[PDB]
Amino acid sequence: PELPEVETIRRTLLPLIVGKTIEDVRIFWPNIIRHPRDSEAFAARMIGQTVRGLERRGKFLKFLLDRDALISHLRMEGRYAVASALEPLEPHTHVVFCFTDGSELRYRDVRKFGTMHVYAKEEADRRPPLAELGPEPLSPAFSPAVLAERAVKTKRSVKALLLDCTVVAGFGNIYVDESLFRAGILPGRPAASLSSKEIERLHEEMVATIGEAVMHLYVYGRQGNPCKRCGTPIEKTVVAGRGTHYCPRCQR
DNA sequence: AGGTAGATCCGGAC
DNA sequence: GTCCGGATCTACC
Ligand SMILES: [Zn+2]
Repeated sequence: PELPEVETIRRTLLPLIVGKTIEDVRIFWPNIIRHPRDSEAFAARMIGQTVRGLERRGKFLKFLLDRDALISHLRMEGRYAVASALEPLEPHTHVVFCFTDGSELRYRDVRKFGTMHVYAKEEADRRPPLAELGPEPLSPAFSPAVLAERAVKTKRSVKALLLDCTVVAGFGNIYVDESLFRAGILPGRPAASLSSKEIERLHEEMVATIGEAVMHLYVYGRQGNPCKRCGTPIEKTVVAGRGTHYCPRCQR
């Protein structure tokens, strides 16, 4: 899921688990657990804590418990659900948190790409995976100025810059391509080649694009179809190592 | 010193 | 087999 969906999960999941106390933690794919490295220590420390809140930073969900924070990333296909311990488990369930009330928070992920880190709360923001996370795209801390500073100092493409989690938090591939199209900027453009007028326009389109979503598509996945604004066929290439879509006529 | 590219994980799809 | 992907983490200057 992308940032908008993660924000929806955060909002909808909180009420389904707030106030429940963990009685057991079962792990069926140890590799999801990144800290503590030992999945048995991860399970043991969570036992007995009550869920007090659920926040989001970028695409990471931060579960707040009594003493610890559990930081989770669903990557492309992870998903959470709350259900009864009496019912059979859905396929690909790799981590289950069993609550004292007989309900469970289940983590499912066909690809097994997601990650979980648990740290004492006061420490989570200073450790991986949250440590060097950049500003939320919809916050005043993400400004044209901040984008300009980062763009000027690198030799990488504008796309590579926007995908960098230390530049802006959790702005995905789809939003990068749609934002560049709305701003009229080619994805393969060196970040340092953007003018301040372009940087400002890029910043505004990033905010409206992700803002509209959190609250169809022009180019993402529309390879070979006509551009919705000019009819020119949308092209797809590899930029910054990822599938990249753009209109050759409208983006410069 | 520290940017930055390359490697990495995993299992559907084509 | 091959491709693909977020955010590390490793290694090359
Ligand atoms: Zn166009």
